[PDB]
Amino acid sequence: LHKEPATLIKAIDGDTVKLMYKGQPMTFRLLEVDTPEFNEKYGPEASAFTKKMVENAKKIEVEFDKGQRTDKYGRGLAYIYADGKMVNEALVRQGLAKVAYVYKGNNTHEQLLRKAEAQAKKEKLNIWS
Ligand SMILES: Cc1cn([C@H]2C[C@H](OP(=O)(O)O)[C@@H](COP(=O)(O)O)O2)c(=O)[nH]c1=O
Ligand SMILES: [Ca+2]
Repeated sequence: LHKEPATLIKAIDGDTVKLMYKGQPMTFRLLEVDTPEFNEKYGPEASAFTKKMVENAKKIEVEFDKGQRTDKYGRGLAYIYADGKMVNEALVRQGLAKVAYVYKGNNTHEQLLRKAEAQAKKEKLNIWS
């Protein structure tokens, strides 16, 4: 897998972000994770977390997996990096997301993410409290 550039258009919530990719606006859905909806417990905290991480980033990158690049709603499916740190992984590590929606095409970072979850759960963080 490889990283490609993109620029923030707008934060949406824990696991969706509007980015410009190859000069086109596109809503991206984070691969292999699930945040609570804003209306749910830790939704606001997940939203604020991703928002801060994407707004403070100098360099946003997107990384497609080996499978489907678009979901049935037209959202881009990627791992999103903020100055070299994966947002997908950072949410899991803080207990603001669960590893989820792990489909066979698009599972290159599964183990990495599950490691981060196992340590969030260990530390009883947020969702795991
Ligand atoms: C993360 C991800 C979600 N989706 C779809 C499955 C879910 O379908 P349904 O809408 O039918 O429940 C939905 C979950 O995203 P949200 O958590 O953003 O709702 O998006 C994919 O198809 N591929 C993916 O990699
Ligand atoms: Ca969600």
